[PDB]
Amino acid sequence: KVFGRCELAAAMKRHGLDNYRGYSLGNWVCAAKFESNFNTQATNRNTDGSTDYGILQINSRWWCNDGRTPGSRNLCNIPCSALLSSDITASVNCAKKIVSDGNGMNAWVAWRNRCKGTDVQAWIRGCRL
Ligand SMILES: [Cl-]
Ligand SMILES: [Cl-]
Ligand SMILES: [Cl-]
Repeated sequence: KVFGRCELAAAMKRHGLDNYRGYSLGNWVCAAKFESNFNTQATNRNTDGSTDYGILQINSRWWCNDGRTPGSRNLCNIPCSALLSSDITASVNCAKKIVSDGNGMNAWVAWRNRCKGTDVQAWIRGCRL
């Protein structure tokens, strides 16, 4: 599924991400835009042999099992395929574990480089929330 900006903001709000660990909804929408272009089916292979999955590009070395990442920790206890669903529940539940892990949203390279310290409220401007 390719989400619209306001559609995704509404879905993320219903799943409890607005101000989760102090990160306003715009931070999450900005992260999804630059990680996946709002596409739930996005995948990207890394040099270390791990793969990033879904709307928030969650990595197979630590967070999900894809059966081809040796030494996989599978901390969200989910097959990586579950993160590619039109239903973002699995991605949101796993993201809540990641953002609690100590480094907050710096875990997402695209958030640190393209969202952090910008006017992230712009990402939810015009939306009925
Ligand atoms: Cl915001
Ligand atoms: Cl959803
Ligand atoms: Cl933090």
